[PDB]
Amino acid sequence: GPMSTTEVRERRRSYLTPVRDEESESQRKARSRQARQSRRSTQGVTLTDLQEAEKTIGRS
Repeated sequence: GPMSTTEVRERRRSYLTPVRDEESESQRKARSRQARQSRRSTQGVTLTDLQEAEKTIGRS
């Protein structure tokens, strides 16, 4: 008869049926990675450090 794998196969492929998100997610990351790396590279900028310091937070 038919195979049961066809059920987990189609459901497993849907996880990324629309790759459109994989393209925008990879593009937005490459822009922020190279952008933040260029800013901190030239210097601290006294601006990007404020955002990173708030995200890192300091607890005990």
